[PDB]
Amino acid sequence: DPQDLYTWEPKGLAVVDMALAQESAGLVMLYHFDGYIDAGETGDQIVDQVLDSLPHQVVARFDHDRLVDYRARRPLLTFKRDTWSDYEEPTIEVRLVQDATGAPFLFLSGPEPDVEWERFAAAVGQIVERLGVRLSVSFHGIPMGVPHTRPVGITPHGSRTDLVPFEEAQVPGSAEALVEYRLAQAGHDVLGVAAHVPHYVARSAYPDAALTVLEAITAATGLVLPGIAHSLRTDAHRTQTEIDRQIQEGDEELIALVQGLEHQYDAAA
Amino acid sequence: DPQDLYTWEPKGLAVVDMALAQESAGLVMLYHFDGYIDAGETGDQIVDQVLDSLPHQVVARFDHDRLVDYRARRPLLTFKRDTWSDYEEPTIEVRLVQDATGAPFLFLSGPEPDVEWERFAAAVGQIVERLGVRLSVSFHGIPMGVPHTRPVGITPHGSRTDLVPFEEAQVPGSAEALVEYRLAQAGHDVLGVAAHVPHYVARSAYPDAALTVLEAITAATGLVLPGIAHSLRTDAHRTQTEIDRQIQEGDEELIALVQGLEHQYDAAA
Amino acid sequence: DPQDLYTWEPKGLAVVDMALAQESAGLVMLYHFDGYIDAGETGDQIVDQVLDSLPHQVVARFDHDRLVDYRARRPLLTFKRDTWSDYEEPTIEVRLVQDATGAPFLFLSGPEPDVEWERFAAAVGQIVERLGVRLSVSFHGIPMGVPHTRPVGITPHGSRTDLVPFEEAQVPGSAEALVEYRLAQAGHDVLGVAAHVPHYVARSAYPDAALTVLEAITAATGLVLPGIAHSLRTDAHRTQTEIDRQIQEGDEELIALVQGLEHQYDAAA
Ligand SMILES: [Mg+2]
Ligand SMILES: [Mg+2]
Repeated sequence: DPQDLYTWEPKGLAVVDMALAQESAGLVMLYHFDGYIDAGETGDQIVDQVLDSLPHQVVARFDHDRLVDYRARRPLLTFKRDTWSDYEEPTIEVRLVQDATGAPFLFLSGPEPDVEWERFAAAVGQIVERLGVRLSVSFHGIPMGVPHTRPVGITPHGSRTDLVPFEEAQVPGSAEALVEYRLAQAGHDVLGVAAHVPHYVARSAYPDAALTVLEAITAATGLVLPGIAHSLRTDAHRTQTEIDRQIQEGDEELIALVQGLEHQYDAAA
Repeated sequence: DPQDLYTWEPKGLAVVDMALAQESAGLVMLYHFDGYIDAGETGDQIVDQVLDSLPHQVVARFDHDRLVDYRARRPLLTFKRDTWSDYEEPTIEVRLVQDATGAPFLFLSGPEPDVEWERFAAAVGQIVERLGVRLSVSFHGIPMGVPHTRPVGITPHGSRTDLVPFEEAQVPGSAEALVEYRLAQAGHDVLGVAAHVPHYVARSAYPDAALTVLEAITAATGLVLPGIAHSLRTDAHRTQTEIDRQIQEGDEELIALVQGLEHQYDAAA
Repeated sequence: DPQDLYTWEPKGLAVVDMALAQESAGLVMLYHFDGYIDAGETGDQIVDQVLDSLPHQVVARFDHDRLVDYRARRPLLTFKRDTWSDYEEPTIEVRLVQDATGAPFLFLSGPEPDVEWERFAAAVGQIVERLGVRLSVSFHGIPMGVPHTRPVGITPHGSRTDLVPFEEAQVPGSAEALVEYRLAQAGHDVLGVAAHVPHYVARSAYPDAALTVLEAITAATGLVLPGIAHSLRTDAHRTQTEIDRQIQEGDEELIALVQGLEHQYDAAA
């Protein structure tokens, strides 16, 4: 049943098994899918930065042809000349990656599965067990009533909340969330980091939120990612400038919104 | 093939088989899913009232992990502290229930399956056969050009129309409708009851419609449900008061709408 | 795996095998699904005209119960009296058809599969191989900045572009497109014909576009379809009259739109 959902790449698996043999602690796995709420593209930016900047290769491939609804989110063909020249498969993969140090870690990403989340969670549990994963770490942005002119708040959640140095709510499920819940029920350590992203900047990239999340992750896992922190820092500068001019040049109501949210923020702590 | 879609709870099945042994007529099954048009939440109110008020337990469990698209309708996790504390599975179940008398009946409900309706209908046919179901009964609200100030009309439909004491249309299918159609083709008695709900109150609870449907059901099946009829009656009083003040305090056009629909209604019969 | 997705009708298959025995060239297959962009209903009109006008029968039936999301596009039941009298199955079928000559060809149509496009493409490849298909031909409308007062442009694409007597883009995939891409990778000849349909008439029937596409198809395949060309020609006359009166009687901005698009059109070639 759940094992039918994925297959192993021997190269990636050999390299993992050699990391496991040389370090008894085991590996961290980061995971994040594209398809649920992710205010400010906080998780999406991090996924992009990892896969674009760091050396990696596949270790397990999920069967996206069974898991991904193609009419709902239509993968891109490329047209060149006259004919189809290429196709972006909507892959869902566990990759072996190295940080700037050369330290190995795992990274599970692609489109959020549309279906069969219980079987998918159970598959991810077998992968976590087979690859000696010691900690699984999810991350995303949630839109909040907070100002862009104050630092990004975060909500760490899961069983390893202690790694990031009153509340009872119902949240629409996502595949990562159910994966996290099933992993914890099986005894595995989970953390998650949700960035608090200002509602009114939520539907573009908010690099400050990706940066603040990347530094909680890096602080919690011991992974070292200075090039990515730097690129995000740079984007955040450009983005704060753009946001300032928008508010400054807009509506009275929008100005009054930011000041009203600043006041709420400063009055709390 | 269709048997893979569900499994039996032995406790619930034993209790059913003992009901079957003591009454040769067999049982009635009510069924209603969440996911198609149900003006006034007519079916939804009845589902809620049954499952909340009457003693019941599972007899068959469908494989919701195969049948329910999780990204389209995302089941709720609960967050408590710091971490996921619980999860509302999107279950699809045939339950044994007793009315206020202690008379047994079956109740099939949960999210409307998104996929595989032919295999699902055929599974429900095997369940209906194995559990000695004598009558299957669906129920929902359809939005109509009728006034809230006149009684709820109903359209009984199916092979047992006689149980509720000119027309040729194409209707978007729903899982219950295709189940009803396949059951009838296999010789099984089906009724359905559609409440006529005023368009302009259709997108909230319209307890009058649930009440009028509950009393056709109860009259057609011999089931006795006075506590539920009472709670619905009470809600309907509150709801008629709210609607009256809305129309009375709104637009000229809305007042003119209700009077125009009253006139149409009174001129017919 | 892919063979589970369809079954053969022996009658249709015998008649195909006899066509194959009498003509070594093999057959052409046209295919077009309902569910992706098709400006002006260009492909839809052709599908309708073929299936309504020409003698045909099933050769292969796909398992729509696995491939078609029923809640997303709900097949029609028919209500008559009092009860369900009929049901429009959302079939996906390869049909044997004859043109006005009696020349055989194949026609694959129904709702675009929602899921499992890789397995579906591979199934269509086995069907193309088993039925001696020499050319597979897709066709649809794309909305463009062009005037309704100038002829319909077309973009032929695929490996047999030569049959219809600078450009590098990413296009959302559709099932036909991925089928075309997999077929070409397996050595099979594909053509496609996309009609350029004026944006502002795109969301109804634009018979001129179906006609222009039908004549490229007919010219590329050697099929003869004069009755269908005639009906489309007739609709196009009615449609050009309706569009002229709309523009003529509308906004200054809409008049200025058509003239601005005419100017762009005439300045190119
Ligand atoms: Mg969907
Ligand atoms: Mg599916």
